[PDB]
Amino acid sequence: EFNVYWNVPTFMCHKYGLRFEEVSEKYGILQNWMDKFRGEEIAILYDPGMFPALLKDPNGNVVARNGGVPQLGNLTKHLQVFRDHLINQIPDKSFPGVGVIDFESWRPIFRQNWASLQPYKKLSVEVVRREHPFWDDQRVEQEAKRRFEKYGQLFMEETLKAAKRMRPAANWGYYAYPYCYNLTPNQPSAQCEATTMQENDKMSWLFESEDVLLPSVYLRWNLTSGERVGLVGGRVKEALRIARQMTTSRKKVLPYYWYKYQDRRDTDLSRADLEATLRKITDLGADGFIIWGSSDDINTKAKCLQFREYLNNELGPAVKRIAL
Repeated sequence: EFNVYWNVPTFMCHKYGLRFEEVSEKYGILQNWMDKFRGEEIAILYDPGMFPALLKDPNGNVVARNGGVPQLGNLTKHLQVFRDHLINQIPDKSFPGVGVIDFESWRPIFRQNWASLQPYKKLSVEVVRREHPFWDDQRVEQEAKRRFEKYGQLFMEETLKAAKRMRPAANWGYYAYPYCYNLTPNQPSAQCEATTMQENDKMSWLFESEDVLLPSVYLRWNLTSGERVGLVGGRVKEALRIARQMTTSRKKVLPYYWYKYQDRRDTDLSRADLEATLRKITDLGADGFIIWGSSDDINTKAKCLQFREYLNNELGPAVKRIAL
């Protein structure tokens, strides 16, 4: 069984008379009734609740939403807000579709908050130093990490249990987990970075409670063709690796696929890239995939028409010939 799901925000084009009915009527992609964004097939929640995060004004001041770092946050305040969004966002109690929480503020493993997620390591260390002026470096960092990791797990595990409590027939999963960081500066080959693999085995608390693993397999233009296939492949094997060790239930691997090159959004994926990467997903044995898109790529009549053309001349057909 191999299902493809549509999570492109084409509701943005309904005002111009384009309802994308062909997504499911001709290409067999699972689509929410009436092409609504959220429905009985899929629902994505972008930053729901009041997850602790570090934001920046245009002014330039750092705002610490609900603590900034997990260890400083109000869990119960996050969960009431989360439960009230969810009620409105997915009004149907029997929703049996794929439920996706898109939470990207920080990673739950302290080591993984590199590059732009660094402020989360700094801040965590600073809180401890203010508390304990006489502690030495090593003692401080150790305790910062301990704190961030305990409460990072707590915020993630508790939100997922709330989703499951509220909508018990959905298939919940966090967008982008598990990470692999292959073809990256940290891990510059098509293989996942080795410590990430050990960290993913240590994160059984997340993968055991989710129903679906959702690795992001967006391509980059600045990669050879082999590397583009290797980008997707390494990420899906890792999900599958994790998925076959789970023990509470079957786990579905449904990778998140985008039709634009991430480093070159004006360009849609080539037909050559569509076939090789969708064949990789399918040959690896995943349960299907999810096609996503930004509302900024179809936020005008002109763009909606152009996407529609690509849908019918490239993406749809590829999806129908390979995957279905």
